[PDB]
Amino acid sequence: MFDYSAHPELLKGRVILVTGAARGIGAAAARAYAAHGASVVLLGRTEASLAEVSDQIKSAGQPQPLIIALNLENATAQQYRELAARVEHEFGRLDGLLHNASIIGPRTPLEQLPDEDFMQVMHVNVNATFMLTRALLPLLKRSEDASIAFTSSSVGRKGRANWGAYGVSKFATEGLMQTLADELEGVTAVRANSINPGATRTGMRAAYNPLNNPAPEDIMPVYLYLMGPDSTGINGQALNAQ
Amino acid sequence: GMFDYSAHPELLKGRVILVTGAARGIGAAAARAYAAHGASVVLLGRTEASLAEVSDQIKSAGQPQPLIIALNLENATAQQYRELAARVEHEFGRLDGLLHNASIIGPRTPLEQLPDEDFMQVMHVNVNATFMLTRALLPLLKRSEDASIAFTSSSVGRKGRANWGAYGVSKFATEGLMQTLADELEGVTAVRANSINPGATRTGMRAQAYPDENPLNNPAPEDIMPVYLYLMGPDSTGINGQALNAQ
Ligand SMILES: [Cl-]
Ligand code: NA
Ligand code: NA
Ligand code: NA
Ligand code: NA
Repeated sequence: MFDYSAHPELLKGRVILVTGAARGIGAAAARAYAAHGASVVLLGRTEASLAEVSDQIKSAGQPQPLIIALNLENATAQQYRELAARVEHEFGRLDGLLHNASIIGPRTPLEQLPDEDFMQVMHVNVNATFMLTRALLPLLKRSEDASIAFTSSSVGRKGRANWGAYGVSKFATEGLMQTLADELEGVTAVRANSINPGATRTGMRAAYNPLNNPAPEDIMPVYLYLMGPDSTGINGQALNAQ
Repeated sequence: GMFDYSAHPELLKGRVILVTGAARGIGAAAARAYAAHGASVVLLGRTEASLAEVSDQIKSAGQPQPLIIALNLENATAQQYRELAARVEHEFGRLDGLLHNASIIGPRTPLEQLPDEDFMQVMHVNVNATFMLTRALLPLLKRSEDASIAFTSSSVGRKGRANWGAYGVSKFATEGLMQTLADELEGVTAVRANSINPGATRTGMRAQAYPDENPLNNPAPEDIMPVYLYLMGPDSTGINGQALNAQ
């Protein structure tokens, strides 16, 4: 487990956007970020899907998170632009971006993976991720201390049979993070890094018993770390949660 | 250093090898080298006129008439890839080698300024098309006694660098694709999959990527062929999943 304990006000005055916030790891990140003082912006397919996590953040005592609905599989460049303008309109600032959303697609050998499935996984996991980062980079580059975290996987770092487009999309994600990190270095106050969450007790991981994995809630040290002031200067890193 | 392999003039006798982006540069050099080492070559490129020179060169060296296939990577669908495979199957009944050489660079701007559609088109051409072509040809490659797929990569597909736009990203995906497929092919087929970083060459694509570099600094693509020949011939049987360098 990554070793870091966050102060209850670690992220105060910071605005952080989380994609895939409805369930699983994204949901735990939205909650933990809100619990540590950050104003959180939640991305998901429908308001309905973000209602429970939002009710949780509100029950805990934080103001209604900003909810933005987007179909990552469909969303156009213009939609990401409109999303960024919403964050600008509300906050004038973005300090954090957690790229958590992605789909696995079929787990079949490449020879059997339909072309349309390969394309859709690449679009959701890579294209949408790029378009979202591009739209938000002006806002992040205004911040005094901003952080971008991409989610990867062991199969994004060493290719394994029957992971279809998922492993390939996670390689692409690492290459995107490394490219971005090299552009940000020194000349901006933005950092870019990847997080391998490892095995978690989520619907998504239950892929690959389940009792052997921690709750996503419990893999939050590295997530809190990258979004707060203690990771200033840490850039271009592929890190592990566990 | 230059990959250490010398290829005997009949090294590739008995082999049918498809080369993408065959019209010029590294693709043309590989097509010419494979034919010169005894292979039957299938030339893939955008237009007949673009492929005439390389086809003519191969015929004249006496090697003889290669198969020419036209395809538009930005908009070819499974129908086009299926028909390509059917043509290869009709003529040869198999494929012994597949050199994925075609790719595009896109803009080399910072990511912040990289237009969305340019990013997606680079990803489509360099990755989606490479996958669909691979998938259409795998059954043919599997009919070979000893088959080899080589993906083209780049130093920036292995360690990311500023202002490579979608190009570095696409080559990271390429290495991912190669590794995944190698793991699926290993021990249960006679097909290997590896990647090649060609390094710097004296081509129009290198000049596009480095607008201020003088091409005189770079070797001719025909001089970087040792790894290209190695991977396609029997001396590389059992080499699978590896990220190799031409230079
Ligand atoms: Cl050229
Ligand atoms: Na929810
Ligand atoms: Na199709
Ligand atoms: Na383009
Ligand atoms: Na196909």
